[PDB]
Amino acid sequence: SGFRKMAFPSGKVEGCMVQVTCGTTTLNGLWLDDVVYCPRHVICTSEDMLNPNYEDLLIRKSNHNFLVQAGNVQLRVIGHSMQNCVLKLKVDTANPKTPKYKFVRIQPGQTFSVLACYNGSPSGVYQCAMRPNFTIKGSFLNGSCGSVGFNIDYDCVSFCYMHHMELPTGVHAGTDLEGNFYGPFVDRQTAQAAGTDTTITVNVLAWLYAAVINGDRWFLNRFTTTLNDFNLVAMKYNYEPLTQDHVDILGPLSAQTGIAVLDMCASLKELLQNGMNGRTILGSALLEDEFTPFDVVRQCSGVTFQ
Amino acid sequence: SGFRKMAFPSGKVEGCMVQVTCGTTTLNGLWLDDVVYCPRHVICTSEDMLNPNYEDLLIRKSNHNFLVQAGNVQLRVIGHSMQNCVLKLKVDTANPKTPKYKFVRIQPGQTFSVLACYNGSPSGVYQCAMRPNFTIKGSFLNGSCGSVGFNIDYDCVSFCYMHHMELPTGVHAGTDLEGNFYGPFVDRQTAQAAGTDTTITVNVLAWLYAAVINGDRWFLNRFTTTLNDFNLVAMKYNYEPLTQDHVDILGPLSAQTGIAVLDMCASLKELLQNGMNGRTILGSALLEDEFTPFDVVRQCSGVTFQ
Ligand SMILES: *SC[C@@H](NC(=O)CC[C@H](N)C(=O)O)C(=O)NCC(=O)OC(C)C
Ligand SMILES: *SC[C@@H](NC(=O)CC[C@H](N)C(=O)O)C(=O)NCC(=O)OC(C)C
Repeated sequence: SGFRKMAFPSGKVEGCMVQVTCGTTTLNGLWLDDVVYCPRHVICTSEDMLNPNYEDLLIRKSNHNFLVQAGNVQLRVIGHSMQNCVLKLKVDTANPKTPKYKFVRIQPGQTFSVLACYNGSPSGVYQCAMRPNFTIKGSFLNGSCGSVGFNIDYDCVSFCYMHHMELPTGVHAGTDLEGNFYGPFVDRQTAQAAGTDTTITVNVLAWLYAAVINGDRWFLNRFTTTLNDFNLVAMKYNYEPLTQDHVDILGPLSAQTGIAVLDMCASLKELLQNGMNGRTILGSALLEDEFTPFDVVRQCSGVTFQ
Repeated sequence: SGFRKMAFPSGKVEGCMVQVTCGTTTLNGLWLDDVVYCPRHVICTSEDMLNPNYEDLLIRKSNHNFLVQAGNVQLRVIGHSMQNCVLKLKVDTANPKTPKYKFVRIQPGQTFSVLACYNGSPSGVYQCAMRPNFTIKGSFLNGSCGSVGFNIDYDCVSFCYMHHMELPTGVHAGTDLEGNFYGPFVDRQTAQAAGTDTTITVNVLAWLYAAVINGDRWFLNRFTTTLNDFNLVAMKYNYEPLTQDHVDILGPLSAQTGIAVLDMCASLKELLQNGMNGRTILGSALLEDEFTPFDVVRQCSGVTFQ
């Protein structure tokens, strides 16, 4: 019945986006309860970015130097503080649209939706993964900083990403909502470069199970393998090593399809060595790795939110 | 700075989704002002679907036989009528969350976002195109009928698709909001099968311009061609014929990149004949055709909505 890269409905987060201007820098912030979260580099000019001293740059800032606009209303800033690489701007009015929410730091391989924003206004929504090198492959232009990533489980919004930087290679880096960068990146315009972008093996496997459900089965070979032998072939193709926990997590997909996880590993092996010879799997000629096992289950059964 | 399949923020449409039950059939409807739109096959059982007589099946239905639930509130139905293949259920209260909106019938090759719903609740959001054979390649399971497709231009929601059917081949068919199917499909469970799924040439070209902007340029060959000669090669590869209007529409992308449209056509020709030899363009090993020229411009400049 089809399988698609699908983000969470975004309406909940839309009503949390505001515009933050400090000096001549404008970007997005996240208004939850009576606090606005935003990247601390809002206080930097374009000169300041090669070597910012954030503590020093902050000294010359007062509550009234952060202008925060929701649609066309100014919120009054009644306090502000730096936490790691984010600013938390206390405002005098709780967002009436605040959802049930929490802050989560996700693991590499985990997926989430990004609401890309400019000047506090939503532009669009798409699904990302936290790559193993702790970048993400997004779509962000000047002024997108402060856009967030999230997951939704029923009525509860889990915020896991804030956008801060684009590296020379055009991939993207950012923090959790406590202001800690994912990976080794820093909010400085310097020589920092991403490591090997390895493939999230367990997510590829999840997606092959997804394909089987939806009718693409040509790749279902007639072998099985072992974790150790499969990983010797994953290594050379820059695939993340597959663990027993990963096997466990696929157990549900294994049980719905009747195909043992190691059998699927054998099929994947043969795809890595022999190619797809021009074939397609769910309308991709590449092996997709930004679906989690939970994503597959969700989409193939119809889990809802509100 | 990255390029991604990106849907419109969905919050506006979320607040229009309700649950419609008639008899033992439940699906989604769209509540705008004091009217709820939904697929007329809500009134059919699973037996009724091989050969429904909708006019006859409707005779035994009254306003009180349609139960409409918004979250956990019942709307009172004060009138109902069939329009083509949709029912319009007049309710006694205007949706207070109704956006500025209009109904548009889109052309093949045009793109839109789908908010997939189950039991009146949002499940996720993704971007589709109206294919030239008038199917779409979505993600829809039992109970997703009534989910809608839309575009947003600033504050105005243009609804263009309602989901009704999944064909034996696992692609999807549906109507505009006036209840007219796209293409030759009917709301009957019979032998109807999609035609040739040709590729939307102009959108492929748009996406190559997108790639050039974002750094992927290896395919920029050193030829040019003519519309007529390029189309003789598009034909055999089941590509939609390229017209002058299509050339005109790419004019803006041509001007930003400095690459003439016919030069891009020559590059595409060479890709169709020689393949991608394992290379990638914007992280696809296939030529993508569900971005419009307007989509590219939008995303590469940062157009916002609210
Ligand atoms: S987000 C819903 C919930 N948070 C949790 O307890 C997380 C565990 C599950 N995801 C769940 O039970 O939903 C909650 O009540 N959050 C309220 C809230 O706004 O918390 C903020 C930290 C203030
Ligand atoms: S949707 C905004 C507008 N509709 C138009 O006039 C379409 C042309 C442009 N997209 C635009 O000007 O935005 C409008 O005022 N719609 C109001 C509305 O709800 O209309 C329904 C038909 C009732």
